[PDB]
Amino acid sequence: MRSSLAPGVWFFRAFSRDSWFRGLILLLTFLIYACYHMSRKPISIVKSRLHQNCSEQIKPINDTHSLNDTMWCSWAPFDKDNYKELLGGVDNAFLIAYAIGMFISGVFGERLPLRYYLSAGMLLSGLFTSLFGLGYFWNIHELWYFVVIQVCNGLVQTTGWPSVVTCVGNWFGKGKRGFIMGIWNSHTSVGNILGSLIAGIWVNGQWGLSFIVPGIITAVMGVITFLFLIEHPEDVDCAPPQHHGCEEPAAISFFGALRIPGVVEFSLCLLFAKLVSYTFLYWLPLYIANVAHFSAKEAGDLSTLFDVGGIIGGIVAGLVSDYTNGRATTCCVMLILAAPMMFLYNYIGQDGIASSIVMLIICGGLVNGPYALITTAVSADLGTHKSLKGNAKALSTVTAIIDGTGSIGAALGPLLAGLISPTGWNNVFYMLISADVLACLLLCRLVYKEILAWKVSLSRGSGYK
Amino acid sequence: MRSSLAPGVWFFRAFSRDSWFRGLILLLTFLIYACYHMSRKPISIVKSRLHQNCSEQIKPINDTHSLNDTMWCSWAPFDKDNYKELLGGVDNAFLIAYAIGMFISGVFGERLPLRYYLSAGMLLSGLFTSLFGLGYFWNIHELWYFVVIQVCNGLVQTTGWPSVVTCVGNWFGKGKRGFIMGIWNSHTSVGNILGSLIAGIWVNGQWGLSFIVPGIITAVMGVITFLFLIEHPEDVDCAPPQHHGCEEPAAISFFGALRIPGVVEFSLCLLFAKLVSYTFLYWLPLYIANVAHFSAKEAGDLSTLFDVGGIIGGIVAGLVSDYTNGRATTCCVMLILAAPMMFLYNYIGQDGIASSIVMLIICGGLVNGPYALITTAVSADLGTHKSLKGNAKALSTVTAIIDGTGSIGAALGPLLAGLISPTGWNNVFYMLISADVLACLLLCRLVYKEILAWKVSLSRGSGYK
Repeated sequence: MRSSLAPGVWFFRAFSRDSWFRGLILLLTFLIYACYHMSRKPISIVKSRLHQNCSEQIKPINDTHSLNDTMWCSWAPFDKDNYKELLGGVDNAFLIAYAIGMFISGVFGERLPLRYYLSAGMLLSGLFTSLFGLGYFWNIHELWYFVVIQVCNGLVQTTGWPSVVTCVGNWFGKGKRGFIMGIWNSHTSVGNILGSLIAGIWVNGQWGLSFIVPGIITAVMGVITFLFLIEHPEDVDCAPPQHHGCEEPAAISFFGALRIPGVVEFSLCLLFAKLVSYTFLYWLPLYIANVAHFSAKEAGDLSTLFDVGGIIGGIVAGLVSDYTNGRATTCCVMLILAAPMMFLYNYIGQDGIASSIVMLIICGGLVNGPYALITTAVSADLGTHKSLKGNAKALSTVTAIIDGTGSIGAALGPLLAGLISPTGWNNVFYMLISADVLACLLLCRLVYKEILAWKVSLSRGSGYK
Repeated sequence: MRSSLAPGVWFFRAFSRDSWFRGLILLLTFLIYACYHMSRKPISIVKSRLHQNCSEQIKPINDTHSLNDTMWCSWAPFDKDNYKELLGGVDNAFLIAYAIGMFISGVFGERLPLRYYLSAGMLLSGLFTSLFGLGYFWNIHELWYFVVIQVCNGLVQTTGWPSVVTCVGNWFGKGKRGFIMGIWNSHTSVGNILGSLIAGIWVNGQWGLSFIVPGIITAVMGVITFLFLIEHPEDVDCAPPQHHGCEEPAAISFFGALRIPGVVEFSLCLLFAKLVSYTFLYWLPLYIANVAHFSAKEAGDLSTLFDVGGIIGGIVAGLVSDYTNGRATTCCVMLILAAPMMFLYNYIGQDGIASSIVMLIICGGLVNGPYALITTAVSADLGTHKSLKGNAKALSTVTAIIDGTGSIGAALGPLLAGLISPTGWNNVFYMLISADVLACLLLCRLVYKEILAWKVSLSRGSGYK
């Protein structure tokens, strides 16, 4: 009667139909790739329980029998002195088989329909984590069952990341890409926290129901992504995106995607940054133990503040790389200006709580900014490069190459950290410094290119059409 | 690529724009009137705690001092022997002032803009329950504070029900009204359960935070109803409803709404059904105590199964009243066939658990079916009667009359149940039987009318235009 329109409906009216499905696809492929990081965690928490020093344990009525072993308490293929030398046998049977699958199970994303290929992966990840969980209810005590699962569970969870920036690549253009897909990259830090929290419930008590419940959540999300994944903007008659600058294009060959002018240098740079991010997080508890004399209940908060700094860095490196028309030169500067900050953290870390946090957030925002910006912005940019000439299709091969060359370094992390550990606890830091200096060396051709690319438009004095 | 549209989007495409805002307004005015039943409960749970027999209580170091009173344990204006005779002084200071407000604070719904009138009530209900809750944090121990709140809290929570079937009246026609607004009437049973569950948390411990949290939830919902309540279908240019069978109409007078041909008989029938529904629920624990010798932990489930039977009855009486073109003749039959079922429950109740539930669900579905169908179907029907001739507006005066004449009987429930209780515990049952026989007597004119209304169309042999 005597009212105009309520301000909520007058606010939601202004967003046109263009900006509604483009807001749908972010909210959908945010949960789709958050469930993978939810279902990847719980081998990290159950790493602590499966071996216990049960000379300090309640109920010694399980036949100690003149000081025998830890058979009655710990799990039986992880009971003896090789528990540290077999857990590494388990997890390396994932990180290897995930970095071989990423080069191949992105190539199938070029050919198959994308929605079926995504749902037939999210209905198998939640089956294979669950079949890892089916050891407690059947009392399986052989080591060979617990490694042929995490191999077959490492060919399935490939299918996320080549088929998540394939959906987002088909809708968005060269608008504010580094900012949208920088805010959007909060899933790799909102997945870890919910993984550590949900799998933290059933740790002690009975541990079989710490894997099966994320394996149910992932396969439940695997059919909401079956019922609602609109791939192309023309299938529901929206507007097609910008120019990223008849017959539908068929495919691309794998070797034909290597000749794109950025895909080699933007991958053997990124292998030397995931290795830095693993080396630092492996090094930091061994640093704060023997020097800082610091409470270990807050180091778990430190290893979360590092990824919160990563969230901040994934947007700070995005805005600047948008408004300066160059993205390799942002990553090179934020890698060069990172090593004095980590050297200063090594020199100044003697404070307990106060000066540590502010020196740790900055080190979190300078080695996970340029890890984000090369796998969420230029990976959706080199795939839409002008040299494809429109008569091809390559967005799930460039992403596949960049992420597989990323995860090979994550596989070679523990294969080197345990090699220089007995020869000193400080060689790790020098390997970190060498890898971070070498990281801003592969980009040198692209930095040399983009300096001239700036100076062309500068020396013309606003050169235009 | 090689996929058609996903079945979720192909399912949601078929519902046109007509059936989207009409699905919005149910989901909105379901929560709007669920929050009132959420914020009406917690005087029921704290009725038990404020008086305690603390001769059976831990910590007697609060100066018993040669067997003194219950001063140290119970609350101070509810400590002596008159605790039963003052709690009734509190709650009757609500149910009276709610049944005087309903005749007047629906009439303001005719004049004011509806969205502002609803939000200025839901931002005061959550203030007045909260100011009832501000006694624990200030240690208020006078009886007169705890009755001038529940009077002023009983003029505010009037504004729900005349302004909830005013929104739903403007959208829906004579379609499947008795079925939609019968499924929709599940809020008066989904509110009670969440009220008993949320207020059940902070009972013992500290009880001040059992009122303030529902008073925060209601005033938070009071602005979501500010931002999103589209009243008329023409304000967002939808289709106007059916014919319920220029200048916008101004108003109606209060005495002018009484001359509608149903509004008198459909209210002094309903006062004699809420009284039946209160008398039965007051009578049933006194029945199962002295005869059945039954566990009192399941009587709380019995008093919920009665309202679940009410949910079933509110739909079973709706379908039949739609497909027989007569609604008073459904209520009369379901009231006449109710008293033999309650008499049979009185004669057969000696079983412990087995035969009691099936005889209680039926008694739940025959005295809360015809309480729903007269306040959610014919109240949105007599207001849209043909005798208004289109040049008036009366939907928040017919609802006001029917619900106020309903709640006067709920006020006269406890004003009579405590009057025949000392003269026997079985006079309550005879008062129930007398009221239920008298309930199907006020409808007799309308039953006599609708029998002829059927026989006109019957004796013509498919008489039509």
